[PDB]
Amino acid sequence: IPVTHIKCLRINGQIKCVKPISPNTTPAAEHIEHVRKNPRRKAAMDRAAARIADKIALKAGGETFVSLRMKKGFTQSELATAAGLPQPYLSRIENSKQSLQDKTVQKLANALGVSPLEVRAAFERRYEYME
Amino acid sequence: IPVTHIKCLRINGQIKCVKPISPNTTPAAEHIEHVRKNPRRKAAMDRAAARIADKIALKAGGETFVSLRMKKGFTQSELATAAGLPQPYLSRIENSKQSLQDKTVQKLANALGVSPLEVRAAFERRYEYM
Ligand SMILES: NC(=O)C[C@H](N)C(=O)O
Ligand SMILES: NC(=O)C[C@H](N)C(=O)O
Ligand SMILES: [Cl-]
Ligand SMILES: [Cl-]
Ligand SMILES: [Cl-]
Ligand SMILES: [Cl-]
Ligand SMILES: [Cl-]
Ligand SMILES: [Cl-]
Ligand SMILES: [Cl-]
Repeated sequence: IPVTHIKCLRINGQIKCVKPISPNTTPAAEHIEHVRKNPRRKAAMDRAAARIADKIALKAGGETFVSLRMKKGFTQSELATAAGLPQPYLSRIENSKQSLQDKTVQKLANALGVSPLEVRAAFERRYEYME
Repeated sequence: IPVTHIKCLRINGQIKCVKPISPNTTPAAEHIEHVRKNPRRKAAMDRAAARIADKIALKAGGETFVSLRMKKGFTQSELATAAGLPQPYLSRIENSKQSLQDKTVQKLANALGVSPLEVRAAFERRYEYM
């Protein structure tokens, strides 16, 4: 039953203790990136993503955040890059997160070229409402 | 400015409101999987992963959780499948999370075939002690 002291970053009303190590370029990521560099390959993938996004929308109640990302032809990696976000954080936005800050909605809206309302409406499909 | 009521799942002292839909196959995931189905390709990638894992360990103080995963030749997808975990949760384990439940450490230790201590020591490299 021990105690140990760790250095943490306090940056404007927010504590950051965890330092996730950041080597963006991993072989699997590197691979898909090279595959998508061919426009003919990219399209083939895109059409598959769209078809799968339909199955997601129907299954889930309507357009989800992932669903929408897929129909616009963005891999999670591509969208993360387009929207000035880290991919881990984007993964959380697609799967785990309960809300989005306004600034993020806008970054994402711009990246995908759709309205804030669209982004927000998609995000909110992870819930089950009742009226 | 109204109020909208949402249905949430309460399951043994834990609330689950968010439903992240799960059809497990996307084209990018599908692609790498097929690429890794060739053992000759898998190896080429594995050797690259290991080399990159070295740069990670040196940069970061020692073996990190990602580092370790890479040296054993597991893509995040592969390790998530091997350890009976969801890949979103695994991504959070590698990047965001502050601790691991004992049950998880064990699931992971088994998947990678290393000790709990190794898993734990790796995870703890995301901090700066003194
Ligand atoms: N999250 C962090 O990076 C905190 C760390 N102690 C630092 O050097 O800033
Ligand atoms: N997220 C889940 O696992 C289920 C969801 N909480 C529901 O509405 O039942
Ligand atoms: Cl693109
Ligand atoms: Cl989260
Ligand atoms: Cl809006
Ligand atoms: Cl009601
Ligand atoms: Cl009900
Ligand atoms: Cl994809
Ligand atoms: Cl990898």
